[PDB]
Amino acid sequence: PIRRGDVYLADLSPVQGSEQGGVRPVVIIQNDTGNKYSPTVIVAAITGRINKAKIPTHVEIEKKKYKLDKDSVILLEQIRTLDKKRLKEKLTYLSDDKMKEVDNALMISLGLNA
Amino acid sequence: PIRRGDVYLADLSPVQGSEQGGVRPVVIIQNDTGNKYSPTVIVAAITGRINKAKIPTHVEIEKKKYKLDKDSVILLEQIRTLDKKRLKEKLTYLSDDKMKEVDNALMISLGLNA
DNA sequence: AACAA
DNA sequence: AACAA
Ligand SMILES: [Cl-]
Ligand SMILES: [Cl-]
Repeated sequence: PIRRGDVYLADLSPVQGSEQGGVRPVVIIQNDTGNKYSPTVIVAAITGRINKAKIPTHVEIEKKKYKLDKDSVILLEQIRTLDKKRLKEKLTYLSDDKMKEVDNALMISLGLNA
Repeated sequence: PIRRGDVYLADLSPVQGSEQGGVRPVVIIQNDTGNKYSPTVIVAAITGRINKAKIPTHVEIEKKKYKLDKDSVILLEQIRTLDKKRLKEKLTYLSDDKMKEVDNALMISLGLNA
């Protein structure tokens, strides 16, 4: 089963302009009912560049706690609906506390917090 | 200026699987601070198929009220970060009341309503 | 297992 | 100015 908070490897290419491209981890952010029934999921891109602009839609995840290659950043300004066929290996899954930070960053990203 | 609630024509192709494809209207759902400063926006796809599965992430918009070709549906389960270069003509913009419905549907889509 | 408030 | 809870 695909669950919200799961992290999968996925290929985001091809892309245009400053849409996040390439093969990378992505975190599932769609609700679990959609994750059960739909052929598609919604994800946010993850990157290993810790020197990006300091944007309020960024959430850090630590290499130690998760089975990561390096300290990474979830980009809640870089969100895609992907067909499940794009999802390859499940790499890890985020903690409840970390997902609360993701939820907050999504509220900001999408202007839902008024 | 690109504003949240604006509707633009955009080309979503190429896509994979059941990711929404093709040239179609899209609604800006990213916050207005990002819309000012970022080269990218976040959008939801719009479709003219009023016979889709009845999903709680769907929000109807009426042909009369907006300058539309036909009664349409906003698919809050089909959301993309797009480079602004993808945005062509501004077709219309949604009312405050309609955007409240969009906000609610996004909360559902992304499981933010617990 | 990129670049760009 | 598609298909698929
Ligand atoms: Cl390009
Ligand atoms: Cl395909």
